[PDB]
Amino acid sequence: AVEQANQAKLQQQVAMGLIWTQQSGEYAALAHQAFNSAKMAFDHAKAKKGKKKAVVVDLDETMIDNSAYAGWQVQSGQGFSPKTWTKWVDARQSAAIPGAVEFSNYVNANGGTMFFVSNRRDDVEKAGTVDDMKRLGFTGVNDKTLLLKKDKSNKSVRFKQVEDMGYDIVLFVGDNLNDFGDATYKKSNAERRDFVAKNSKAFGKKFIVLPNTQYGDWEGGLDKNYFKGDSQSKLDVRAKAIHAWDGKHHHHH
Amino acid sequence: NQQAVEQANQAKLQQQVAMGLIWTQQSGEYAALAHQAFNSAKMAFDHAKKKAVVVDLDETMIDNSAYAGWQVQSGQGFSPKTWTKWVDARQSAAIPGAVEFSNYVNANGGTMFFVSNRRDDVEKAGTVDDMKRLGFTGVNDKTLLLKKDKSNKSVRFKQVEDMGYDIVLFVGDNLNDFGDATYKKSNAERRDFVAKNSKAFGKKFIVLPNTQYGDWEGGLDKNYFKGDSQSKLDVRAKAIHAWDGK
Repeated sequence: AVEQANQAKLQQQVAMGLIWTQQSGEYAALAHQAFNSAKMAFDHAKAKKGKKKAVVVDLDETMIDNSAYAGWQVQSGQGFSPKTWTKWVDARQSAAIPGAVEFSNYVNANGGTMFFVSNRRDDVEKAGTVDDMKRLGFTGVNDKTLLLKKDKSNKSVRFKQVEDMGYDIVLFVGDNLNDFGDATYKKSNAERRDFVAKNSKAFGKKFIVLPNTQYGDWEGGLDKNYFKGDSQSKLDVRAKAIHAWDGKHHHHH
Repeated sequence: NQQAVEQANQAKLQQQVAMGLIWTQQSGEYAALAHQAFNSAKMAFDHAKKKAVVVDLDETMIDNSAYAGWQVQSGQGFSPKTWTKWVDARQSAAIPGAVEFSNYVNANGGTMFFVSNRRDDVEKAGTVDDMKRLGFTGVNDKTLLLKKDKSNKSVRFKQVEDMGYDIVLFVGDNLNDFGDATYKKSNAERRDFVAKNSKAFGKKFIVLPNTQYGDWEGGLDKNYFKGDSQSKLDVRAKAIHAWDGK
């Protein structure tokens, strides 16, 4: 009873970010800004001698738009679960992020190969993923280039798989810092910020970022045991995460 | 009673921004997006052929997220009175990359102009002090164009040009920061502007994320700010598109 009321409370907190993502011209413009940068970076990159030129991207909230699942969460008050996420994947309703299809198709048509390394499940989420990408017009999605999740959520193993196929990964695109390598994997937000500061020049050059205000490993990054707590535990952790002005508060008749 | 009802609803309106504010304040992702923007801007500036760069301040070069945090905690919505108190509290922070970019422009053949909707009359002093503290060079009576009678920036922009400048680059978190084309328009219209100008972004128009506030809020409905908090909740609810779960 209480736990479900709190779970619903957890979903309501994403509503403004979600509205901004679904409705703002600002979000669409950040998407294009990302892909304009990616195109420029790609055009200027050279693959190592003897290597094939590759670009690696994430799918969810990078090339593909699952914001309708987040909407379902807000409305239903239910948190994420593997079972309902698979159901969403199967409803085959993903949209294209602005700029994504053009960039991806540009790469495959202009001297490079796109790889789609994603944490949708290779075991029950491939079918739906393949159908939506075909519908949206992404070229070059096959057994070679679509690397879905097996046993690990970190992407280094899959990235190395791509390289071992004879490719030089010249560019990485994503909404999660883990989409740029394992450096940030399972780290706290403060640590992930450190990684950013130390690599500040890389972004918009080798690492291309898309905004995702609904979910991600910045959520896990809030506390080492964030997901081991119940919904009240999560609410407390979230509240603690905010920094607030004191308000600058004498008066009487 | 009405008072309690409005208070509960205003609090509800603030709870809805929590995750975006947390993302903004905590995520490495947000910081990387700021650097992506400022890296893009440096490149664009270096290439552009007197040279000026126009930028917004709040949520572009300086970080007022502590004010949004105060809103969430106190359940209070925005008001001009408390905003001015925040500006006077002189606690604004630098957005990542912002100081380096701005000082880079000013020391490398360009002039920075800061066109901002902080009020010229009562928010200039706090603005000047925070920018000196953060290390922003070149902030003066000529380069700091604060708000007078109008929220749109096309008039201040033109003032820049009439001083004999070519504005080669615009930076901002609000589409209005790129000219009046989006001013007072719906989100749908603003999104069409984006599509029609898609190739501009990261080249002449540099975007910073702001999921806390903006004219994307007003763009939800022509009478968004005419209604009470309950009506805002309804508009906000209606703005979300949702999988049916089946």
